[PDB]
Amino acid sequence: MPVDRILEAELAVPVTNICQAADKQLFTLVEWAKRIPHFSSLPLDDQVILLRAGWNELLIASFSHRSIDVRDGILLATGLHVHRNSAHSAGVGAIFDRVLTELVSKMRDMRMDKTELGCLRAIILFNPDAKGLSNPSEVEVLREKVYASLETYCKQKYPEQQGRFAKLLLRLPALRSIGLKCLEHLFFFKLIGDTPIDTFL
Amino acid sequence: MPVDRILEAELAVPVTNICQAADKQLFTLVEWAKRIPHFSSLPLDDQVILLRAGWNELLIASFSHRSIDVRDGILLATGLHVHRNSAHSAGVGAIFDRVLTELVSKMRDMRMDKTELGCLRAIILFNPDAKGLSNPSEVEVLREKVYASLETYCKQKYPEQQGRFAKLLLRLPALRSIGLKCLEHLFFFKLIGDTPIDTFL
Amino acid sequence: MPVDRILEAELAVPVTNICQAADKQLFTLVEWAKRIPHFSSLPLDDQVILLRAGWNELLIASFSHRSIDVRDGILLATGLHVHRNSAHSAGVGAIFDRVLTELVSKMRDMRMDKTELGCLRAIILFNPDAKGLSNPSEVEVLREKVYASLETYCKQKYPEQQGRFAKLLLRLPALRSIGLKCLEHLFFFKLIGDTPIDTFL
Amino acid sequence: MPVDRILEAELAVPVTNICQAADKQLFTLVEWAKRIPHFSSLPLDDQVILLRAGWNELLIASFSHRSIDVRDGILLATGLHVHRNSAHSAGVGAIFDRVLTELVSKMRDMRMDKTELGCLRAIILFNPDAKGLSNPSEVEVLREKVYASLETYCKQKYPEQQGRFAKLLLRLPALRSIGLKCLEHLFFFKLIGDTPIDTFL
Amino acid sequence: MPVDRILEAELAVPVTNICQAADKQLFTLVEWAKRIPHFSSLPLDDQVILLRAGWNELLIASFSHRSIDVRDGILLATGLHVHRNSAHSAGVGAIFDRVLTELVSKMRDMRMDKTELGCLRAIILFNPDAKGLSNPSEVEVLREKVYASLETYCKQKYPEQQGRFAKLLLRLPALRSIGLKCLEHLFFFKLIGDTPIDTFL
Amino acid sequence: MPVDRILEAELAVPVTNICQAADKQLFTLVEWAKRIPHFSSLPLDDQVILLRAGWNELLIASFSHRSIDVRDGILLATGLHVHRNSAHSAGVGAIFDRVLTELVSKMRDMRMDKTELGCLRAIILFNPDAKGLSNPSEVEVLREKVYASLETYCKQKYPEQQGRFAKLLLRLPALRSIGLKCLEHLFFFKLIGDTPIDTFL
Amino acid sequence: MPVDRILEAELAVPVTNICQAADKQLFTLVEWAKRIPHFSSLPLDDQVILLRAGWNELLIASFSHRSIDVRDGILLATGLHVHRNSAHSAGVGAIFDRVLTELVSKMRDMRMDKTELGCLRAIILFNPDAKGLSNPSEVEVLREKVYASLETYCKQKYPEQQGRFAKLLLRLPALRSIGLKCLEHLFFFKLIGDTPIDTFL
Amino acid sequence: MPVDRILEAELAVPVTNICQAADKQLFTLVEWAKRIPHFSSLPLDDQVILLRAGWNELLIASFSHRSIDVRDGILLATGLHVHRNSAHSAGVGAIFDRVLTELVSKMRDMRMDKTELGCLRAIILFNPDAKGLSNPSEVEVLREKVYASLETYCKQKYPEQQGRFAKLLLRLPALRSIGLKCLEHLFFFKLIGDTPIDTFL
Ligand SMILES: Cc1cc2c(cc1C1(c3ccc(C(=O)O)cn3)CC1)C(C)(C)CCC2(C)C
Ligand SMILES: Cc1cc2c(cc1C1(c3ccc(C(=O)O)cn3)CC1)C(C)(C)CCC2(C)C
Ligand SMILES: Cc1cc2c(cc1C1(c3ccc(C(=O)O)cn3)CC1)C(C)(C)CCC2(C)C
Ligand SMILES: Cc1cc2c(cc1C1(c3ccc(C(=O)O)cn3)CC1)C(C)(C)CCC2(C)C
Ligand SMILES: Cc1cc2c(cc1C1(c3ccc(C(=O)O)cn3)CC1)C(C)(C)CCC2(C)C
Ligand SMILES: Cc1cc2c(cc1C1(c3ccc(C(=O)O)cn3)CC1)C(C)(C)CCC2(C)C
Ligand SMILES: Cc1cc2c(cc1C1(c3ccc(C(=O)O)cn3)CC1)C(C)(C)CCC2(C)C
Ligand SMILES: Cc1cc2c(cc1C1(c3ccc(C(=O)O)cn3)CC1)C(C)(C)CCC2(C)C
Ligand SMILES: [Cl-]
Ligand SMILES: [Cl-]
Ligand SMILES: [Cl-]
Ligand SMILES: [Cl-]
Ligand code: NI
Ligand code: NI
Ligand code: NI
Ligand code: NI
Ligand code: NI
Ligand code: NI
Ligand code: NI
Ligand code: NI
Repeated sequence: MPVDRILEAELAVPVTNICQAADKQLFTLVEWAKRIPHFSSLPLDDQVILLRAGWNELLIASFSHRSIDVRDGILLATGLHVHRNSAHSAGVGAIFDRVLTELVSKMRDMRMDKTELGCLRAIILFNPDAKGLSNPSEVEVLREKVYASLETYCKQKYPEQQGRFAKLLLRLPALRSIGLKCLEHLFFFKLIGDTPIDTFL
Repeated sequence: MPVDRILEAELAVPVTNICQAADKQLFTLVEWAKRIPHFSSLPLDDQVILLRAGWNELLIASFSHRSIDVRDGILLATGLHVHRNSAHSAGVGAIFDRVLTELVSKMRDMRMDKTELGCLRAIILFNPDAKGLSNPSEVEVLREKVYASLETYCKQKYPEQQGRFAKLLLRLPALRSIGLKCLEHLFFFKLIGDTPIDTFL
Repeated sequence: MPVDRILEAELAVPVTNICQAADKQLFTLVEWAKRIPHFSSLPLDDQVILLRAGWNELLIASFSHRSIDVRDGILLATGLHVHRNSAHSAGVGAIFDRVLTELVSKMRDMRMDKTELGCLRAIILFNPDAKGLSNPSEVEVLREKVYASLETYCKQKYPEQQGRFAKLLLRLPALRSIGLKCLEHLFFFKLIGDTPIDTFL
Repeated sequence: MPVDRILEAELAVPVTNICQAADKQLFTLVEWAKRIPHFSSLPLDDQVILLRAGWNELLIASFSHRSIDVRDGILLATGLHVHRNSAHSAGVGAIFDRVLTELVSKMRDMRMDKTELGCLRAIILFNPDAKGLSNPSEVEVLREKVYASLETYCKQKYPEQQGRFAKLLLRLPALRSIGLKCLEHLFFFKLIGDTPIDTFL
Repeated sequence: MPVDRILEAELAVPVTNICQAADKQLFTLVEWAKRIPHFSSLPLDDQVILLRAGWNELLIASFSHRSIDVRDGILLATGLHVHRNSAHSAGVGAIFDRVLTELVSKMRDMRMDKTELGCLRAIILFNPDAKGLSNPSEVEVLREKVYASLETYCKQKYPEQQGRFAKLLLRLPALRSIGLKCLEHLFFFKLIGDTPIDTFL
Repeated sequence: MPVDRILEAELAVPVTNICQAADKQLFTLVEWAKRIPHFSSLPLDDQVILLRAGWNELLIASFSHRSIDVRDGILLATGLHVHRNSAHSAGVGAIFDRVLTELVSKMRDMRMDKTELGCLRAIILFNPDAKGLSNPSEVEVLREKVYASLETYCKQKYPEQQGRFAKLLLRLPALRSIGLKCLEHLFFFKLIGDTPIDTFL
Repeated sequence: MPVDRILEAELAVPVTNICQAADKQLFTLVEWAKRIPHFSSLPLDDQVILLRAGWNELLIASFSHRSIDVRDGILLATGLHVHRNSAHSAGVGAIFDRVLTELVSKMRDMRMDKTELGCLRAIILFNPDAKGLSNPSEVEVLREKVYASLETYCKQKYPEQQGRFAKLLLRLPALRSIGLKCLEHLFFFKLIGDTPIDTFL
Repeated sequence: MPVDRILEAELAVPVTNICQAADKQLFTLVEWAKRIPHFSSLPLDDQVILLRAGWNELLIASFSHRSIDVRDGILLATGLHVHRNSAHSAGVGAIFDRVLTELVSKMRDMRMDKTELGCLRAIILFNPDAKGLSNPSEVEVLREKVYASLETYCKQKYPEQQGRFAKLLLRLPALRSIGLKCLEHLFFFKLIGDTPIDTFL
């Protein structure tokens, strides 16, 4: 798990606008995955499963980081902005605030670099809890390798900050909850979309 | 639009089982699209849009054809079978019958070849009605090229059958309706999945 | 299956206003059907079935064509207009746009004539996928006759445009989807009509 | 408004089976209406409106009468039977009992003839309460003519039975309520039809 | 069934306001019933059943008649008025219009007297279709007596108007439908009452 | 407030069966109320209001007491029984158990007499919290008179039991909750009654 | 069961604001309970059960009393106010009025002291109807002790008012109903909270 | 922030059974919190907020660990067992499997000790993402202290296992998701509880 090969993979890459943005990102997510050290060696079936389970947390981590320099807002993969106001107006205010508060702003205060982001992603990607994996222990092994390199990296680049490694990992539960919330809102809009119901709201 | 280029793209590639099957197929759908003659030259944004709008009709056409030699059933991209009985038992009986009646059996009686399938796919892929396309006329142009080559092909290989070209095109509306129905059932199961409600049925 | 006999059948003939319009059209739909070449020879039971399955696509095609010269709007069978604005205000904006974009405007650019419209209708009428038909192959035969005459007609009147026949057929899937959408909205309004709920919206 | 001409109009003509039955009957309802004395002279718009408002009461009166000689059941316009048992099993037990109790059996005890049935129908057809009629007073006039001839007829053929005329009219409110109930069940089945929900039931 | 004893019984007697009004009327409905000729002789159980089945049609007939001299409105048993405007604003516009159009205005044009009203009431009261009556034939007999006296009365007081009797009876189906509608709205308001839901609307 | 006047008023008087039972009881509830000391002197409007707010608690108290000698069951005002088993089978098990546990059995252990029951009733009847009362303090005054006589009575007949008066009053909150629950179940059954949904359970 | 020990337990201690207020109060509710005379001696299991069943009535009684000197409003345990206006604006108007009318204002007119409040609380706490109590009679015994001391206290401090004891107890049913209502609204807000639905309202 | 004091706090302490179990645990949760090093020094308001946000994850971690020696099941705080079978039968199968798979079994394979459990708990308790905290940075500081001691402890007791610390933290996202799922099921059961709906299930 050379952390360098991971950083390389990263570099290698309102509701209507946000969903199209997510789309653009999904269009090349398999490409990104294929760049992570041993992902390609996992059974093809284990690969789809890992991606199916982590796609939105992954994306939520990507756009969050990319938005570190946006004034109370998010920077879509599409180039457009979405600010706290539009989000509230669109009915996705509460979760949008979680994004800024729990992910964006906190990734900004730590000055979380790409290498670190990629790792967190790589980690969420190698999720042993993914249902139906052929060999879970295998997957487990690949993630402990990632956070091993990751902890090392953090010790090298940020020796003054000894608790950064943990601190980084502690952003994963926030990505977990936000993600579940994301999918819930996604259902809703998908359910009321293009029906007179939507015109209402 | 060389029809051979298309055929090459094709060759290049119960509810829980069916969804995992669809997943496996989505994992490489972009790859398939990238093999169609001029798809890659369309703006990236127009590419995601075309795929978002045609993914399930596309997949429904693929598994339908692949199932031509299955006794009252479907042959998943996963290798497993799903027969009319399991489908009814799973609550997806009515649409499952549409698949066999309107797509599978009719693709079987015509002895619809891969070249022809790929074209129909290529056609659904180049859908000018896709919302948000930058250059729609451009997309329109690419599909009329596909069905031009397609009609030619049909004239060459099946001269005795002069109405086959139309006959082929007339399977598209069935894919349209079945597809919409598919997504509806997909919502439902996605909606009650992993909830005590699912235990109920 | 002379195309002339079909053209003669054609010639032979906001939500509250739209529904009353649809009504006026249903009042004589059987008459129109009875004018199509061999429709009357099909078992009576097969006749009701064909009409039950195609009534709204049929009507949607009729009013769409009739609206070719309306500024961003639809020309009801009642003489009244309904413009993009009223539709959005009424909550049927999204589908109304599909009508104008996918049907009206595209029928207008092609300068789709009555003879061609009638055929498309005749074709949707002879739908072999109609559930419960006694003799499906019989119905299949009648539609391939229609599109045979239709392709011929298109070759005669528009020799310069060799792809027009296909192009015409490719409007059927749009009528399929729009139609299903239509029925869905119809349920909704039928469900909240004359109830305090409708007042609230 | 001769009762004879009415009688002539009449003579002139489980849930899946019942609905197809209703369909068969709708296929020629306009024909039946066109045979009633002055219906054809009413504005075309007033004609559609009258049929839209009375179609199911009308049909419910037709099949009820037709079922006078059926053992605890209904005789569909399709020839098939539906017995109290199938109806209960299908979830339409309560209203089905109203049909037999309030309409069928009571039409059977009175030995209600076709002439009388036709009139009741003609009466429901000329409904001044129909929303949107151009000239309601005109419609009102046509119905009082019908029940005028009807009362006369009843005095002629059944002199010993002086209260029969009223007795007949008093079956109209039962047709009204049953009809509204019918449409409600119709929504429900149309709403859960061909969806996994249906399979559950 | 002396019609006089009936008239005697009659003489003997916005949503929040309307319901309290209905209440006031229910408080003495048994009293009114007890005044109808043979009602008291029917088994006590048959009496509750008749009242349970006819209470709202009865009341709807009472307030409708009482409102004959109100400008586009209803005169509650409470003395207060409710005009077409408040009703629409309250979400009960559609049914409120049926009341005025189908009942009030039509009772006004005929100059329907109390004696006639009472009879219609007495008639709805003696409803043989009431579920669970011990002796229905008995009830049937009492209603044919009422409309016998009623027809006689109409012949005496209004000899020039020979069709008035029928005309009167023909208002019963309108009371039937309006009544069912009434109960439906009643459920709704009872369902959303005193919940933040109501504050909304 | 003579307690004897009250006792005199009292003496003066599965889901389908239970509701018909409640009906029988409502048929004469006004009569019972009119027998309570000063109820008749309250404005008529205040009378309907008190009855509207207390009808089910009142009835629930009546049938509960009447059921003191029933083996795990309730004795309807109709003479029929309903036992813990039928209730559970009917879906009203939980509340039915509250009736037996909180009301019946506890009224049985205390050997709660009619005089005491009537009072509790009289008390619930004179409810100052009833919304819309003209003179609330007046109503308040009448209930404190009732429980004054009540406490006296309890001191006279049961001198050994000094806490019985309180104990009696402490059964009112149980009648309050059970009552609200009752109305809720009543909505539900009223909501799915006579619909295929009811056939379902 | 000295009333003094209870008074000492008491002394010992817009929707978003109200819920946080309730929270603050729950944070120390067990502490309060542990201060009531024999509560701690009851099986631990019986203790949780009593608190689970009475927590909101208890809290509702606490904040109501604490609000005796607030102009048409409530004084949260948080120090903040919530006035009749904010409540209506928040959709909790109806129940909020019940609080002021049935609890606050009435506790204010009686000049209900802390000792008396505590008792009422202690009483609701020792609720024998609590489902699953191991020894119910035990609990029953503890509440009759409370209202025994309470009645005594009321006789001592307020000899001129002999009906005060009853009067106090008669506030319990109002706390029962208001409480059930409270929980219902609580579900609703908990159900639509942080969802686009809450935004819309 | 000595891990010892944490360990000491820990030591210091089917759906109907599970909820009563959760209850028993809530009854003393504040006590447990008060034992964590600096929790008591945080503003009282910050204390309630932290507990409100972490109560179920906390409990879910407690019962999970406690269940390490249960054959395919959970060991309630009540002493009772709940096995995979009862859970599925109760409709909570899917989440129950997540508990065993993601928490129980994985806590069992690592041989996760109490000291480590307590820490994870202490960590979830000091959640800076808790909405409405007065001083979040303060809370953040307390959690980094906990995982600092925790990492140290893990290095001391398990020197051969260098990745255990991370491995432990990586169980937090699973607790997050499971927790959200838990609350969702909790709503559902609370919503259909004690209603005929419950009896159906
Ligand atoms: C689709 C989607 C929808 C939403 C969100 C996130 C996404 C995701 C995503 C990921 C990446 C990008 C991008 O890079 O531009 C855009 N979107 C899919 C996770 C949040 C959380 C903002 C709440 C608002 C809604 C509308 C519910
Ligand atoms: C996901 C999906 C779900 C369903 C269907 C089709 C798919 C699709 C798909 C595509 C490809 C493959 C494959 O290659 O095996 C399998 N499935 C996505 C279109 C049908 C229509 C069978 C109805 C039953 C349900 C369960 C609703
Ligand atoms: C009833 C109906 C309702 C609607 C539509 C079409 C019809 C149909 C129809 C048929 C014929 C005519 C006419 O001749 O004027 C008009 N309408 C029945 C198909 C569209 C698609 C406009 C979406 C808006 C809604 C309100 C959902
Ligand atoms: C469509 C329809 C559906 C239903 C009914 C009646 C009809 C109607 C009808 C009319 C005519 C014929 C016939 O001639 O055979 C049959 N049915 C339309 C009125 C009843 C009342 C039986 C309740 C059961 C359901 C399933 C709800
Ligand atoms: C309760 C009730 C509610 C409603 C109506 C009628 C009544 C009834 C009634 C009868 C008599 C009186 C009176 O004499 O004042 C008042 N109300 C019960 C029939 C109509 C139809 C106006 C629709 C509006 C709503 C609010 C649905
Ligand atoms: C109508 C009603 C329905 C129900 C109940 C009580 C009544 C009431 C009542 C009053 C009196 C009598 C009688 O005298 O026999 C019978 N019932 C109206 C209060 C309980 C609580 C048993 C729950 C079961 C359901 C079906 C929900
Ligand atoms: C949570 C809660 C919500 C609500 C209420 C009461 C509470 C409770 C409570 C307890 C204590 C305190 C306090 O000390 O300030 C405040 N509130 C929990 C009972 C009322 C009745 C005001 C209706 C409005 C809603 C929003 C439904
Ligand atoms: C209340 C609750 C309900 C449920 C669960 C967990 C709890 C919680 C809990 C905590 C502690 C204990 C105990 O110590 O025995 C038991 N349960 C509250 C988290 C799971 C996850 C099993 C899903 C099944 C349902 C029924 C939805
Ligand atoms: Cl911007
Ligand atoms: Cl048969
Ligand atoms: Cl006025
Ligand atoms: Cl066990
Ligand atoms: Ni910006
Ligand atoms: Ni097979
Ligand atoms: Ni115009
Ligand atoms: Ni038969
Ligand atoms: Ni007025
Ligand atoms: Ni018995
Ligand atoms: Ni204030
Ligand atoms: Ni066990």
